[PDB]
Amino acid sequence: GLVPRGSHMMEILRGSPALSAFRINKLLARFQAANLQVHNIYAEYVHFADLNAPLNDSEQAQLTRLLQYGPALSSHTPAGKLLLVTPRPGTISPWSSKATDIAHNCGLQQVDRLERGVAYYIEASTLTAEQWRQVAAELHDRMMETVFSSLTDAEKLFIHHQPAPVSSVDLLGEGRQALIDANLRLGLALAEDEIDYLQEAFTKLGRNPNDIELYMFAQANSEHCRHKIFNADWIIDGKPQPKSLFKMIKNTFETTPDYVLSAYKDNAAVMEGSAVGRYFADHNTGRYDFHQEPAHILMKVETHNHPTAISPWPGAATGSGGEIRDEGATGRGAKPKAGLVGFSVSNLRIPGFEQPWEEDFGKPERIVTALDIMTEGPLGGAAFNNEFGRPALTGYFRTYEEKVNSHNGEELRGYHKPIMLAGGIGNIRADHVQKGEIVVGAKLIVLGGPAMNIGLDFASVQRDNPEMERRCQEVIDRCWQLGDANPILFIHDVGAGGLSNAMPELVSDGGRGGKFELRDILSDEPGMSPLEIWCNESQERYVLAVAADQLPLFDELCKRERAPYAVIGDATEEQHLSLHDNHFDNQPIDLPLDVLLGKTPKMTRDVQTLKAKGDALNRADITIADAVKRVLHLPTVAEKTFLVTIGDRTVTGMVARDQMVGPWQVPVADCAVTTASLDSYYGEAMSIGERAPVALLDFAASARLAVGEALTNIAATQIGDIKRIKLSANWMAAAGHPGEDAGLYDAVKAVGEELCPQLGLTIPVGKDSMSMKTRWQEGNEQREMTSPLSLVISAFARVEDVRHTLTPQLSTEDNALLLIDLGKGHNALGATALAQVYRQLGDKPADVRDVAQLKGFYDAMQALVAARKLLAWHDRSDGGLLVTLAEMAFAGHCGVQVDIAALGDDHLAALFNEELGGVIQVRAEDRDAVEALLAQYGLADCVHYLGQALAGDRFVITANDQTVFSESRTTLRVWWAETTWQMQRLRDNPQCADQEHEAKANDTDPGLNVKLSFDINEDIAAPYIATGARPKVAVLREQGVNSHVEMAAAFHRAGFDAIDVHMSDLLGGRIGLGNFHALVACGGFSYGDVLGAGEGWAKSILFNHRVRDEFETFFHRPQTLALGVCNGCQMMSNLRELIPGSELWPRFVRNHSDRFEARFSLVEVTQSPSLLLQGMVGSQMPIAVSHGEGRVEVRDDAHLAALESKGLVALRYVDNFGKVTETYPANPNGSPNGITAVTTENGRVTIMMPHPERVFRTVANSWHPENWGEDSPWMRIFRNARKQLG
Ligand SMILES: Nc1ncnc2c1ncn2[C@@H]1O[C@H](COP(=O)(O)OP(=O)(O)O)[C@@H](O)[C@H]1O
Ligand SMILES: [Mg+2]
Ligand SMILES: [Mg+2]
Ligand SMILES: [Mg+2]
Repeated sequence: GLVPRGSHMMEILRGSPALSAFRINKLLARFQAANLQVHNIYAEYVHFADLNAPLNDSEQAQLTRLLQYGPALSSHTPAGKLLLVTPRPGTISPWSSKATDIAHNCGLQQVDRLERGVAYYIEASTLTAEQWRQVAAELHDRMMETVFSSLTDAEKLFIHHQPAPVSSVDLLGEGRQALIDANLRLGLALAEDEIDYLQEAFTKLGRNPNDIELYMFAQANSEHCRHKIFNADWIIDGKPQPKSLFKMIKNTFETTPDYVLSAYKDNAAVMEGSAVGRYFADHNTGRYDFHQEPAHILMKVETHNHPTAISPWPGAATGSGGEIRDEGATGRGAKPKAGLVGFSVSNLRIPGFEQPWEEDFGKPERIVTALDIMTEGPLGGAAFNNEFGRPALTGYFRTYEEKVNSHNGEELRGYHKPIMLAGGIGNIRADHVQKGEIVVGAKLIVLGGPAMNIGLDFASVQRDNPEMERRCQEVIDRCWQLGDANPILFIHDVGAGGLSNAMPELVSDGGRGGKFELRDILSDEPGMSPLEIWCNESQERYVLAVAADQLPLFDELCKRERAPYAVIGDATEEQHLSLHDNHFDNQPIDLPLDVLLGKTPKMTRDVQTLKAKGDALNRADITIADAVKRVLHLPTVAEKTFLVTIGDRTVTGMVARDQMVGPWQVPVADCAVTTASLDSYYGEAMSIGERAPVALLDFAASARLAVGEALTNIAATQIGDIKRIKLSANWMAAAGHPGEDAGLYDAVKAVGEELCPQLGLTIPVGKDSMSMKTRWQEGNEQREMTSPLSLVISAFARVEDVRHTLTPQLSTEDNALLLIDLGKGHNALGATALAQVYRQLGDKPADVRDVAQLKGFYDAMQALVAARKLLAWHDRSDGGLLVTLAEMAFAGHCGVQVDIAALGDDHLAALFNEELGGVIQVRAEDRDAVEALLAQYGLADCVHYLGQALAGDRFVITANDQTVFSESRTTLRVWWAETTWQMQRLRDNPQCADQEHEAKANDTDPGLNVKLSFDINEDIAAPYIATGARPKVAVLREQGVNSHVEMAAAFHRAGFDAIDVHMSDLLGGRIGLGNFHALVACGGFSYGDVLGAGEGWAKSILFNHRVRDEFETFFHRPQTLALGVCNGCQMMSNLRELIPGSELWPRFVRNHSDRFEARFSLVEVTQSPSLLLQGMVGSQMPIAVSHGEGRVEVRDDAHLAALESKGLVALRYVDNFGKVTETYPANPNGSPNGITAVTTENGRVTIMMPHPERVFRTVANSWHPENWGEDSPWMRIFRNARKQLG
């Protein structure tokens, strides 16, 4: 391709088949059911290259080779109608940014931009023009993509547009009527008092406002930005209120300032951590050292509700992406550690799996369904968390949509506009918690990706480029790692409002002003107006202030990490903001700072209280037996595997407690626990409390239950003082809707003035979304879908001992199951899982019955966690005591024999109430002392003995001589799994979804088990470490690598001197491989896996003659070792032509499941010449798996038979039974003969997909036997490396 494109050339290069077997079969099945007779369909990826200069033969062959990737699926000769799906014109895709990155790092600077599209070849025959639009409609996303009829039509994606001029609003010429026209035209949605201020301010300044100044003002004075509702004065029932909603949340800090370092001063909150060894690479030596200093914990939770309703993937991705920015931009620089994902939607209504409570109430044409949000949403959120490298450790998922009789009578209550919750923790240094002072003349920089026209359904469609944020994070990292030499004076994140809010906020919080230059900002689309360059909500951008003489240091750091930066302005003494344009010689902005932060009348909400009545439960169709079946089928209660395994849970190697529990990997962990470092047992803990449907009956109860559930979910961890637990209050409501407003005040008062100050719980952070409703026309009537007052409390805490955390995993040993019913026998059935499941709302809901007992409960729980008196713990949340005992039996793979006689005469209420508390398991001999301890905290009238956990499959609930409920634990396990099975069927490979489900039906599954061939505690590297001689290992990384710090910590424990070797360090000629005898290619998402996972990394070595030679000399040397875990396994398997004895090596392509697999799979060490696996052969241990492209692919059977004969296989996936299996998920990728590790003939180079570096510590394993020391068996790989070098 060299078809006419201005001064540039557009090149058409073919690619591999885009869709695999089942995807094509699903498309054909989707066409049939729409009366579109399509015989066959074939999809093919096709690349488009915009070249600025010419391309020679060597360079042409190099471009063709970069674009050869993915699964080697059989290609078809194009036949039928061509339908090309490319992104919408004027839009650059995340693929395009990352693929072009590779071209530039491979020496092909002639390439301006690289875009991909999917060519569909439809053999349908005889379809009217209408039916063709229907076919095209099913092949693209109307919000992001467009359909073309020719491959040459893709020229529209690269059009050069002339920079648009600044428009002026003629206030001085047309009057106030010019601002009324601008408020309508530009879409500023300002109030009357706001337009009044804008009239006066510009009459004072005596000039016409530019469209840019007006748009900036709108973004700065929107309700969300200024937090109008939260700062507003209130009048409840004709009675004026003393405090505001924000001031009531601040009361929790005034009554409990304990352990808080920063609150309401940043875009996150900081609390006290522990003095642990912070591990990183020294700025001078390049060596990774342990820095013994206080590692303080930071936290923040965000929402991105409306964007998720329009486009799920971007809404969820940028939701976690903006939150990751809030964390990194805390103080003078911080580092994100772990994260939490949350969701609330309407009824799923899965085709062929409709539930008895689900009814179609319609939905706006403009928004997407609850099911589409649950397919594409979790994937987008996980895509960011996976590609950036932060583990998604805990969370919630709730479904609600019903014609309920609430506060405003009978109406539809649900979430058509969902709650997309994204949050997490991070670590920060003590001298970086506080924001530094901005000096006059401080250079104001924009760290991050080149802007595009994103924030202006269409304008609600976002963009996620997570590798860009990794690079940005690595710059923030090198900065706080410099100690007191940290260049960053002040750092703020970019988000709502774009640069128009971020910059005037950076200087304002510093007390300074600022002079900018529009042409110094990095732009990816030239045609933008000054309005668009400054007000666009483009992602992965940060704003920062750095001293003038610290600029050469910032440049050196950014270029080495490949993170784009641009100095756009200077900080000024005078409180004034100004933007300059060098292209037009004018000044787009010229305003005093107060003119922007300009106030008008403070909001006053004079509201009335409304209260629901709601009748008692109609128990006609309710039988305890059907109630159990119906409850376990409610998405809120049901297994959450489809939300857990799609997101990384093992990165940083600091993960102690992930969602998956026990040998059976059941996702029932109540909270998430991470270790503070890689050298301690101190840590962080995360939990979520939320009970939104209760706000339909009692507003104050739902709020209190959210604080209560967060506390009960956190209770199994060794925290100590309750004042150590810090809360985050995210409020979701529909402000204006009858009764919600007055009910928001009572809910904020209930937690802010009453419950939290009484327990000692601080709320140092929060956020608000105040328009949770959707309106549309159904027939001729208007329908509304209003959300309940949804409070999502996220509890954060410092851990004293990571090892002492309890899980729902029951022990079959002599035991006693004791229930702590904090509900005091109230047994409330209103607004429960049971009620919803039977299309009802109920009578009276659950609540914190006694404040002193909820505190007493926690203190008692802590007393038992420290004294090691508990065997297991699980709290009562959704679906009551039944679901708690069921989920405990699922995790323990055992039986339960309980008696609920002393729990009232109402058995349905005793089993299904969502009151606080739960079930603790103790040793039989310890029953008396534990009851006595629980009595010391005044909980004797709450503690009821239930029964015991028995070995078996029987789940029995009795009441004296009578049998209340008896069923097979496996039947309940499978029923509870049915929702995730169905979600994986429509999203992943149905073959894989079915195999995962059908393995749960086998009660004979022994779970993950261990077989060891060597001594796990024998440190064979000890005589070597004792000499003091520490050999150096090149811990290799490319832009987008995240699993390198723990890889360095693994070799360090073995006795190595781990050094940070970036690819830029080799390409820039700073570091050479000659001084090394050991190299390790690390894991991550280099280039966001674009152009094939690990292919861009390998080709930047291969095409660069100097670096290519540097690597070949390394592998060809007699005494060198090399490791390639994940990503780096994919990189090294693409470097075959450089490594000796790697002729028979396979490739690692997309998983058979077509999904990212974050598993804890069981492998076995097979006989291979591998020098890193010596002494380990025959062993069977669980390993950390986190990959989406790890399937071993051979060219034919000759390649596989030859690989097996040469004996190059090191690790194979085995099921829990012990045999080599190709069944999912025991084998997560679908690799032939279970391969995930191969080696060379000499055995010096070994590549593997699993992560031994993320699990080198026993506490870092999701499951491990209760006798294992500090080291896991995987610590031997690194020690074998030390003994081999001598
Ligand atoms: N959206 C999500 N993303 C990741 N994990 C989730 C999500 N939703 C739920 N989980 C996990 O599934 C498990 C059970 O969830 P759930 O029963 O709703 O929590 P709870 O224990 O408070 O009742 C937990 O381990 C939780 O962290
Ligand atoms: Mg919950
Ligand atoms: Mg729970
Ligand atoms: Mg639950």
